Amino acid sequence: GFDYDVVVVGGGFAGATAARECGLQGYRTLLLEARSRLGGRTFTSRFAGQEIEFGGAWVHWLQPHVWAEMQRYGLGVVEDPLTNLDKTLIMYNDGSVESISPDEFGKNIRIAFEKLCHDAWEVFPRPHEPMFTERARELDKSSVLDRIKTLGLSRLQQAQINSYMALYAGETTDKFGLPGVLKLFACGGWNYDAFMDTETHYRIQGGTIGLINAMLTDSGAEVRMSVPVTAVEQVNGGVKIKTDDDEIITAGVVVMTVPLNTYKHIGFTPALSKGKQRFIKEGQLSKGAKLYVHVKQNLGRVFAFADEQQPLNWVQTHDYSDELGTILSITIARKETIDVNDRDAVTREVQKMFPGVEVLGTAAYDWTADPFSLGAWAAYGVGQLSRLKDLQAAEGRILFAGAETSNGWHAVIDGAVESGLRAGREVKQLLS
Ligand SMILES: Cc1cc2nc3c(=O)[nH]c(=O)nc-3n(C[C@H](O)[C@H](O)[C@H](O)COP(=O)(O)OP(=O)(O)OC[C@H]3O[C@@H](n4cnc5c(N)ncnc54)[C@H](O)[C@@H]3O)c2cc1C
Ligand SMILES: CN1CCC[C@H]1c1cccnc1
Repeated sequence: GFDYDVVVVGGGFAGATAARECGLQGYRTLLLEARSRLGGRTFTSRFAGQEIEFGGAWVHWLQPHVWAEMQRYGLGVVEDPLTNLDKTLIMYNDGSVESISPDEFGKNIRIAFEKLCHDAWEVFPRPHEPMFTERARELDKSSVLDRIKTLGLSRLQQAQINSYMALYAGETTDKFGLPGVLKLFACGGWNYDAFMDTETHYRIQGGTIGLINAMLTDSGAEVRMSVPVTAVEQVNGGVKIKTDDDEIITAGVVVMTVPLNTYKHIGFTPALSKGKQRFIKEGQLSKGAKLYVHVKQNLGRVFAFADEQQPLNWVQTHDYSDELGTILSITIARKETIDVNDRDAVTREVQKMFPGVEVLGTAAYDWTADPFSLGAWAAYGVGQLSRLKDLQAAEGRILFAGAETSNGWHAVIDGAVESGLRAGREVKQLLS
């Protein structure tokens, strides 16, 4: 008799949902978390006196799985105001910064987006079966820049949507797969307004950590923190999991939910399938990071795009007041473009967009540097989505979940919740 029935690896949303599924089944469930905190690529902290989100935290009811979880646990929405900006700006790869006044900005970006996903519906009638139509399979041969070039856009709108998709790719759009973007838009209802409503509009009452804690308290599982898994060995119709302090924990099955980019630091015995190995060594493309700045001046509601060779690719105002000053929430698609390491560099680069600003405070998360994320959100490279199956397939008594392994909203929390549900299904399968 092994130590536990099931061992979940990773205290993210995927792992939390899997642990809940298997605990409600009455299995002896243990969850191991490398970091000293739960939530994984979601993390609520505080800066300059207020609550902030260094990772994922915005959800929507058009996302079925996490919304069902919120319903089950009674978690309401918290709406961030995103109405009538005071200044919308677009910075180009050459450093040019032009202030467009909102409505024109918004409608030209709508044009660029809709023409980018012109064939979304036909290519993806079933967003949850990404490669149902094989025309999506053939489009996975293409980049998103490949179609951006063939859509004949404005220079303004080309810059807009290319910075958008560089954010979504955590990379340069030349490496960004096309079918992933099209499928994500499909899941959103093939509609620009509805899909955009699921961007940075609604957060979870009590926070992503609130939902994580609800799921974990419910599951009844044992949660160990600051316990990294370094190796897994399938033996004896079960599995042995090795921690970084060389302790062995036996289980009937293990559900791996740690990000793809980190699989390279876990040794599997015997070796995983060849497609799984290829995926593990490729990983995914996103190299983003989160950054909050706080400057003396009040700049009101503000939004700003920046294309892929500028650093502060996504910028919006978190809060504003004549006395407090201004707080800038910012997402960077690639950490090699700006090192939030440097308050000098952050001040320089934000002054390039809001000339004459006094930087009071800085707070940053470099997800690319974190050993247990080695990247940000899921972002498929060219040709990856079409073989997603290899990453999903269970290998013996080893089950694989995680946002990157989901079929629907792969680039956000919902993908992780769906991963966990599927993992629980497979666990029930192999333990009944
Ligand atoms: C800046 C940013 C903004 C985002 N915005 C949103 C958003 O607004 N809305 C949204 O829905 N999603 C958003 N996303 C996506 C989102 O936060 C993630 O997709 C989601 O958390 C995926 O969860 P996961 O379980 O699949 O993986 P993770 O949450 O990363 O879970 C992996 C866990 O495994 C652990 N781990 C790794 N290696 C080991 C090991 N060897 N042993 C033990 N444990 C290990 C890690 O510590 C981590 O806790 C955002 C992400 C980022 C980074
Ligand atoms: C949650 N999204 C998934 C793709 C990129 C990420 C995102 C969206 C908006 C602002 N910052 C990050």
